[PDB]
Amino acid sequence: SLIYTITLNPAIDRLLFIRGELEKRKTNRVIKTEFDCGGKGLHVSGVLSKFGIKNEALGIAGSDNLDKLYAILKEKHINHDFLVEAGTSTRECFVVLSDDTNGSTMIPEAGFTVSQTNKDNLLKQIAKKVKKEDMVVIAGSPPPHYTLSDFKELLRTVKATGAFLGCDNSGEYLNLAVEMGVDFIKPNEDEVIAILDEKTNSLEENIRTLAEKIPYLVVSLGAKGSICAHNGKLYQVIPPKVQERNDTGAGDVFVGAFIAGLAMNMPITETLKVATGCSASAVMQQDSSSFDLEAAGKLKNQVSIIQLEE
Amino acid sequence: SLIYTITLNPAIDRLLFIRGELEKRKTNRVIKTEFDCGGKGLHVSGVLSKFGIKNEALGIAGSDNLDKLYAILKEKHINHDFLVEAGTSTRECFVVLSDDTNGSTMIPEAGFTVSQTNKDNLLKQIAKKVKKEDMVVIAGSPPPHYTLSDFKELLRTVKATGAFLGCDNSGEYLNLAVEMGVDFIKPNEDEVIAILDEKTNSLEENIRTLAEKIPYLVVSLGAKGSICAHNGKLYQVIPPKVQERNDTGAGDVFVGAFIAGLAMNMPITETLKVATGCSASAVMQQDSSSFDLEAAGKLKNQVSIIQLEE
Ligand SMILES: [K+]
Ligand SMILES: [K+]
Repeated sequence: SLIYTITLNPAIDRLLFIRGELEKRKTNRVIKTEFDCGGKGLHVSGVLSKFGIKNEALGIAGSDNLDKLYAILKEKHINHDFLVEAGTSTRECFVVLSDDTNGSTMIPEAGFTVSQTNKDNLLKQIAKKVKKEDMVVIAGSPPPHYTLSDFKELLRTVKATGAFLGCDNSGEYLNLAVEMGVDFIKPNEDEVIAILDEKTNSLEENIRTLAEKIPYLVVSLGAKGSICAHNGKLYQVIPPKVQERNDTGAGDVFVGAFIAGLAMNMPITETLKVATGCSASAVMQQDSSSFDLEAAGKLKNQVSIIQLEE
Repeated sequence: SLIYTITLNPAIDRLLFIRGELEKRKTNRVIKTEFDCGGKGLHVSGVLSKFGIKNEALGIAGSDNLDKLYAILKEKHINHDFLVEAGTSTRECFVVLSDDTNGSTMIPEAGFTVSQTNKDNLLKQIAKKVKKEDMVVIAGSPPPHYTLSDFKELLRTVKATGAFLGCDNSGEYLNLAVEMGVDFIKPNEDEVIAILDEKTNSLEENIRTLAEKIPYLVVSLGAKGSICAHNGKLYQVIPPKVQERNDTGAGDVFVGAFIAGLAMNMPITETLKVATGCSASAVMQQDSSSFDLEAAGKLKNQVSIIQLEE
């Protein structure tokens, strides 16, 4: 079986290293420039490849900087079968950070216009490639003019294959994934509340209710960890405390590692420890997408899981 | 006669338009991307061309994004005879601004390594092209590894032609231009004080002393205007008050317009009014390099000039 990621709006992440804080309305000299691939689906693929789990990245990239994107992907051991949009470039996201500080400032370009030809080609690729035994992870917002109905077509095309379908999305796109019955989502608490438009039940009751439509539900609670609902059970996941450097993109690492755990047929509790361990390792790294596999192994074994009753 | 500009470290300015303030440690979505040419010498050439004054831009650009740079230059009506560094790209400066706010945040890449071959080629171009009746304006810092001695060779090569030589530079590079006797510099007050390492005389006395080595000396006083020393006279230049949008690059506009005034054989006082008028117009524009020629004409005629006695 295989794992496919779908990155509707990939990016070349340009990391701009400066001295000290970013000062607005001032000149902030770049000490060094580094390049990474962006778009959540690509981060997920990078994580899976780090686990040695076979996967293929799908999405739509621009022809004009395609050589640059492919060289980065090769560097990150990401196998892909991207569709190419002629006469455009994959967007850049500018990531302003410092060796001297914590966190990063994200300045992303929006993305290009995907042709109906390529929208259709994506749907066809899914039909031709994806089997019932595979997993498909759609991660990241669509580019401008890739509409809600486009996204509906996409979800249903995956669903018709019988494959496991995970969605790491936000806003209206996340609302759709719930309505249409995907297998996995990773909303935060406010997203759970917004999806249900429910203001007076406990968060735990909201999660148990949302679990009636989502078989693998992980709710992020920021620093406090996660609550996962699976098979009528509810798990509180508490991460180890770590020296935090930058939590940007740690959510994508969690997704990659969680899917990895599932693909390795790990029990849900072990999968949650693996995902949380990798995510905690990522928070310790200054960049957006990376994590330390050996440190993640140790942090996995410092995660506590409590089953919540009733 | 001709005017040559020298941009040792040109840039493609990428203007990143966002909503509201730039928030560090947060995502700042780009609404639109615009492109401009950067490097002070190129700004100067753009201004001269806007005046209809024939000029040629010299410098060293990277081969890898040369088509992009040339298309921008064509768009800005900048004639050029750039040297090309193989296997590299002209640096980008990222300029974060908003329609909703004032000012801009500059995030410049440092520039590439110029080969000795191209350093030598620049010196040769100067020898072959530049005549006693021409003007040469060196504006902007050299790229990494273009040294103080490299810059000395550059200044002396220009001086040997007999041409008028203006330098818009900072730090050690500005110190050199004073020692070696250029015709024009535009230091700020602190730079004047640093050049002379003189802490106890009046600023006016510092300027009159520096004027013994610089025939066209303009000292910027920020919002208060300028003091210019020429031919044993001292002029206080007071700009009109304007609705300010972004003063970034207004100094380059002043230089272009000041040189323009000189090339049009305008009396010094008229030249100062023109330069200040154009600079005030530039402060009213949101971007880095532009100004309104018609508004600048009006603002020129609102500038007051007082001759300071003794
Ligand atoms: K990180
Ligand atoms: K401006």
